[PDB]
Amino acid sequence: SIFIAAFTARFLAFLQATKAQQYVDSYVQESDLSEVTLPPEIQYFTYARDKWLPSDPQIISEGLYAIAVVLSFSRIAYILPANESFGPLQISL
Amino acid sequence: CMEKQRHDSFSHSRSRINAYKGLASPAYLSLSSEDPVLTALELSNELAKLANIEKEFKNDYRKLSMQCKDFVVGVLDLCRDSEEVEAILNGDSLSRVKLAIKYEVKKFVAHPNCQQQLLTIWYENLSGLREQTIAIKCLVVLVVALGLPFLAIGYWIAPCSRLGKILRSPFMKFVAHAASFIIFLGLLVFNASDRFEGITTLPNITVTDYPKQIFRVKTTQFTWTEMLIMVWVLGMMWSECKELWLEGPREYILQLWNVLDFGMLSIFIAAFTARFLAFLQATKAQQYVDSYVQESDLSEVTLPPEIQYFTYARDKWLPSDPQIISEGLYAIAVVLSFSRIAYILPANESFGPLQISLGRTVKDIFKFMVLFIMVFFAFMIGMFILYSYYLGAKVNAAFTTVEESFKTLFWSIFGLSEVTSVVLKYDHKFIENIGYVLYGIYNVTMVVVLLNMLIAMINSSYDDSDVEWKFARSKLWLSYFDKTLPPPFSLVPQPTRYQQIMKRLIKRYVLKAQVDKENDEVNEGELKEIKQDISSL
Amino acid sequence: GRTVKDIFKFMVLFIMVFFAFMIGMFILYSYYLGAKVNAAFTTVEESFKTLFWSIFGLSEVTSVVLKYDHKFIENIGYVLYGIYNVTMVVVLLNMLIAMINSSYDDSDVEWKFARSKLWLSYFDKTLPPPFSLVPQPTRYQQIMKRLIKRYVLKAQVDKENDEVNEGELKEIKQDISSL
Amino acid sequence: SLSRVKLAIKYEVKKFVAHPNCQQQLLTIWYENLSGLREQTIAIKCLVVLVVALGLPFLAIGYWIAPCSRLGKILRSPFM
Ligand SMILES: CC(C)CCC[C@@H](C)[C@H]1CC[C@H]2[C@@H]3CC=C4C[C@@H](OC(=O)CCC(=O)O)CC[C@]4(C)[C@H]3CC[C@]12C
Ligand SMILES: CC(C)CCC[C@@H](C)[C@H]1CC[C@H]2[C@@H]3CC=C4C[C@@H](OC(=O)CCC(=O)O)CC[C@]4(C)[C@H]3CC[C@]12C
Ligand SMILES: CC(C)CCC[C@@H](C)[C@H]1CC[C@H]2[C@@H]3CC=C4C[C@@H](OC(=O)CCC(=O)O)CC[C@]4(C)[C@H]3CC[C@]12C
Ligand SMILES: CC(C)CCC[C@@H](C)[C@H]1CC[C@H]2[C@@H]3CC=C4C[C@@H](OC(=O)CCC(=O)O)CC[C@]4(C)[C@H]3CC[C@]12C
Ligand SMILES: [Zn+2]
Repeated sequence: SIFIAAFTARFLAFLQATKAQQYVDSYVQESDLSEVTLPPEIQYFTYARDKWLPSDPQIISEGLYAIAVVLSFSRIAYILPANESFGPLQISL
Repeated sequence: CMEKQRHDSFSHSRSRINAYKGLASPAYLSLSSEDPVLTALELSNELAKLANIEKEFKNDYRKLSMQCKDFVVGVLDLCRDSEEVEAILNGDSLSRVKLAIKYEVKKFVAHPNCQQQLLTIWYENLSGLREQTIAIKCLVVLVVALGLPFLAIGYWIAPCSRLGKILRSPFMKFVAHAASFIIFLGLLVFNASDRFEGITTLPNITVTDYPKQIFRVKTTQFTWTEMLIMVWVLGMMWSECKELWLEGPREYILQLWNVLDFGMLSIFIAAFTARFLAFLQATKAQQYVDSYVQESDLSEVTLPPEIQYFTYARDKWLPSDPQIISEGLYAIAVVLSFSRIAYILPANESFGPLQISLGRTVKDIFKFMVLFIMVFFAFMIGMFILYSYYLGAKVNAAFTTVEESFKTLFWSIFGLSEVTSVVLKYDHKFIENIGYVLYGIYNVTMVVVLLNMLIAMINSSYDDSDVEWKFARSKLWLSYFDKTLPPPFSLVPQPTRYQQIMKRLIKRYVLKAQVDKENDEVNEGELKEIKQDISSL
Repeated sequence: GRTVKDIFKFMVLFIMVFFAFMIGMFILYSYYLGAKVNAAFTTVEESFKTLFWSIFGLSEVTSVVLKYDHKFIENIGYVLYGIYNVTMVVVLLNMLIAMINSSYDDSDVEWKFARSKLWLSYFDKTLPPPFSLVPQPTRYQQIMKRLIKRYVLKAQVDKENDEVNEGELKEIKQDISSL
Repeated sequence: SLSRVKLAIKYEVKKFVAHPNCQQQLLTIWYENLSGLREQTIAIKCLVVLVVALGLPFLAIGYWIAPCSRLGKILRSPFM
């Protein structure tokens, strides 16, 4: 559920970003987007990591993703019983 | 065997166990064939190998091998004469003692009947040196170490001399090797002399004896003691190769301690191979300056860019210079060099059993070390992933790279790392607070694994302690029985009389075993006899 | 006191491992006296200081970094120092385990023997050190014989009380053989 | 089907499951369709894990034809 929560936030960020991408090509016509003064909502997605909101879906995604990777290696507990040397070692743990 | 294996394999294993239980019976062992102690030792070894192979009835085969070991030690124990002891320790050179060491029969080697035969061989040609205090023997080691070269040249005339017999004794061989090793460690310490109180000049300054020379030739030349260390290292490397050829490459890598020792000398060779390479290039530039450019002082000369490189100081040296490769490998070797005391500490009485407990815990740590690695690698990857996108945003570059994540997590085990590695300069609390949660989870986990490691080792601990040290020291003794000079000085080029003793001892074992069986059955046997008397009358 | 005696044996071992890295670490960094940020392993006296306080964790981990771009020297310093730290934990853990095993009314009698030595020093030291500057067999042989008879009797009694069944069964068998 | 072994696991009768009479019946089921792989060293089994990991996709597509194939029986063993 943490892993799903990591990618659900990631997928949500994809929908909004391509929405702003669909806006720029549709209405504002220029060779370079930098010289354009975009609408404040559309111009938000042109910002870097510095200007991102604290509760951005991508930030929610990255933290949940890292937690999942920490828990992912906890699945070795399903395999260590078979090993003879590491078998009883796990039981005491 | 295949037909028996096809159906009812459980009964097949049960039959094999029963047959070996019959073979490993003390009664059958004693009455089965001549020389039952050798038969018992071989059968015990076979049972131990089968216990390794089966991995299902391991306790049964360990019990049977224990029965064989008990029979061997019991047959040895009943000896009351030295001739019986000699016959048991070697059949028709300690033949049986060496074969018992190979088969891990520790109670046989450590038995008081067996030890007293080894000490007489060990302390040969010198009787009064066994009664000396440890300080006097320490004084002897100091005396031998100081006067080692003087007696070495006298070894050529030693075979005619009386003092050669004293030198050739196993204890004087051990003293020679212990004194020789002290000398080698002294050489490394003495090779670091004049830097005990620091270097005298800063690395930014180039100092040369005469202006025409190149600076690198001054630094890369071999001093007299450093040539003496290479000869010491070459002698040890020659000895290792000879043992490798005789024993074979497969058996050589089997011992983990042997792998540790061989790599140590290969490190030392790797240290001086890089050092020698730097000497060749430096003198090449030295040969260039005197040959072509003619001046009184080399400083005023604008040299070719290749030749002018070797005139630089430590500052301008390349990162992968052969001398830098040499220095790091050399330091590693010195750390491993003091690990050779493990060959000498078994002899010491006070430090003997101390070492045995040290080795036992190290074996357990490797198992936890693998577990420590798995938990370590979990957060190492986990923490590295989270912070890899805040390389410039983080105040401290701790988890920015996978190499950096390994460093900060390892030193956290010893508490040498900071807790401010999980804070950001951006206003992203979700990323930062999750970093606290994971790092706090990691720290509690390593304590749990360390605490579990401490508890498991204590349980693994439990005259069993005493006999295991005497078995380790006995292996040390037997290496010197049949290695004359130290490695530095090694470069110069009707039944029988036996079958009567065995029969007498085996009769004694059968009698005592029957006596101890019937002495435990005095009441049961007597009550049956009187009942038959009542039935008769 | 009992643990202190054991520590001395490990203290010698602690010294041998300590002196191994003390010489090993000192050799590596003695040529970067000015290049190192912290003069930790520049001298053999300095190498003894930084390694000793590491046992109590009072020393830094930045003692193995250089201001020169020589990673081979620096990374080897990390490897040795990390190897040293794991080793001292192993020796300390082994020290803790060995002491626990060495522990085992034996505990009670050993204290009373130590206190009894303290008592007997005062039986036959009058004033404190500050104030000390001013200047037929026998009646015995009857008791011993009576006690030794008691010991032989009880030892025979305890031996025969443990052998009541064995002795009785032998006597009845002789009766059967007689008749 | 080990009717009583499963019922003993549920009821925590550890000495019944771990008895040498009981274990040897389980290992024969575990190491089925491959006899020589029980006698291999742990490194060889580690090599087998490395071999299987690298060639896992190639044998996966062969599982459709495996029921007719002999190598499908090896794949379907509990150890594999
Ligand atoms: C049995 C299975 C299907 C349970 C799976 C549960 C998830 C489908 C739910 C539970 C918690 C939910 C998450 C709670 C927190 C967030 C943060 C949220 O971030 C924001 O939208 C705020 C920023 C913004 O968009 O303005 C994005 C949705 C997400 C991932 C939610 C997505 C849907 C989640 C993962
Ligand atoms: C690069 C490494 C140092 C980082 C950590 C990786 C480990 C967490 C992974 C990688 C390979 C894995 C190993 C691959 C091989 C096996 C075989 C398997 O054990 C057995 O062979 C069972 C015994 C049997 O077959 O009868 C599972 C444990 C183990 C050691 C695995 C344990 C987890 C390991 C060590
Ligand atoms: C059984 C015995 C004989 C094994 C001994 C192995 C050595 C002879 C080999 C193994 C690794 C080799 C070393 C690998 C690394 C280096 C670094 C290398 O440094 C460089 O030459 C790069 C810098 C430069 O010269 O431009 C010098 C050779 C050296 C010491 C090699 C020398 C030869 C070594 C020590
Ligand atoms: C300057 C010191 C404090 C730094 C560390 C040096 C030690 C690692 C070396 C130097 C002298 C060595 C000792 C010299 C004398 C001996 C005799 C020898 O032990 C025996 O006497 C064996 C018993 C016997 O002879 O029957 C080997 C251990 C020991 C203590 C050596 C152990 C290793 C020692 C202490
Ligand atoms: Zn056969």
